[PDB]
Amino acid sequence: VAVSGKWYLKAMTADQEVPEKPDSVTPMILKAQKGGNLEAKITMLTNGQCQNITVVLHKTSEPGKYTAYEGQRVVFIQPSPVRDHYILYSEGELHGRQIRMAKLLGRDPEQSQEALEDFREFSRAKGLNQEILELAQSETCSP
Amino acid sequence: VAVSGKWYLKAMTADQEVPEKPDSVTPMILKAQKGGNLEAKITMLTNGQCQNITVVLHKTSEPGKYTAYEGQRVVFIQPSPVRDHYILYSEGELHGRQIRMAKLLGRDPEQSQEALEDFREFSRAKGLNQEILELAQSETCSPGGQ
Amino acid sequence: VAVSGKWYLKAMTADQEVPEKPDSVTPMILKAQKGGNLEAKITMLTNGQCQNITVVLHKTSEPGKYTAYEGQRVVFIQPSPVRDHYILYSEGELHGRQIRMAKLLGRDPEQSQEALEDFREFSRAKGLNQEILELAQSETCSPGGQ
Repeated sequence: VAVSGKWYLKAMTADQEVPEKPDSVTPMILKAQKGGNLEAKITMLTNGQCQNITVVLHKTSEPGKYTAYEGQRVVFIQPSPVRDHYILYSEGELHGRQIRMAKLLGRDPEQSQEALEDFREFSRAKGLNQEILELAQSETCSP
Repeated sequence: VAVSGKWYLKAMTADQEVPEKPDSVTPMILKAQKGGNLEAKITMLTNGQCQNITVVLHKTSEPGKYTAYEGQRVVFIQPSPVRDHYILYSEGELHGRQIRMAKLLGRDPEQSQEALEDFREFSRAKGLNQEILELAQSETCSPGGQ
Repeated sequence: VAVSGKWYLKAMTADQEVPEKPDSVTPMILKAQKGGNLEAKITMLTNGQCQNITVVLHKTSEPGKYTAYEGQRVVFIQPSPVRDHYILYSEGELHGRQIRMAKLLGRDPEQSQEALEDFREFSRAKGLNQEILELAQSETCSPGGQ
């Protein structure tokens, strides 16, 4: 598993308004599990509160394709042309609503203009035309 | 050395009041060199601008004892009782002035109450009896408009 | 000519403490003149005041070597190994003092870590071991109370 380890969630976009937008994010850890599954852990600062999220990504028979939220969501993990970056694209149900999302992951926290421009091209091609939000980063989350 | 690698500068105090009042700091990198020397690199955000500092720490014959600034300053690298923390203590010339400083380093950015309480005792004992500054942390420093 | 046009002064270092350190800078314009000379125009914000500088760089017979400040300074202009960046290194008199400086120029205002790391190697090799200041960028400069 190459996608294993420490990642920075640097940018996100979607097909719908996301009012669930964080104020800061901790690094994302993807832990490789039995049977090719991935456990994603991240902490988000939303409304003064540090919310710790854990999402298990269930491996399918298609490489790079995962399910989550008990099948209500399909997540595609694709490499960026730009080094040290990966793109998540997801479809299906989140919090009752049905939303398509893209997330830009990087090994490094440093902003990459090149990775962002590529993330824009990818996203707008998939018909995600909302704003691209580049997320504030913090190694820890403080109320 | 054990001290090699990535550190968070989590707290600092001094004998004077330092004009170096950062708004955030990047991690401190101590890079091992030929002959047991250390290159200390850190970046500080001050008023929209990034101060990229590099200090070569010249190994002496005394473990934990280093010089810097052409012998004009002495730096003691001392382990904390508390796990994954170190204390830097320094005496001599910095930017022309005489100043003594203590800095608390940790492998993790999470503040440790135990490490901080010990760093307070260390500081008060050494006559670095000003306020202890806990620094804002950022993995990067970017100037305004860059 | 290669150096002509719009630059961002992104980083600066020196061999002496520069107390006259800028808080913000406008872009540097290098205009090519008759006979291979260069007119450098920049505005710097220093303690609420705008320094509108025009420096004529007088071409010599040595490629990349210029004099300026009515002969009080010699300026070496080299490309950076890193793309879309240039390095100025200068020796001589500034504000009634002897001081050696390096300046990192870029076509883009966005930080390049590669250009900065290279600028450090270049500077430390010329014995400029002070902090590398990465400058805040502004299209305009306005004095306090204007």
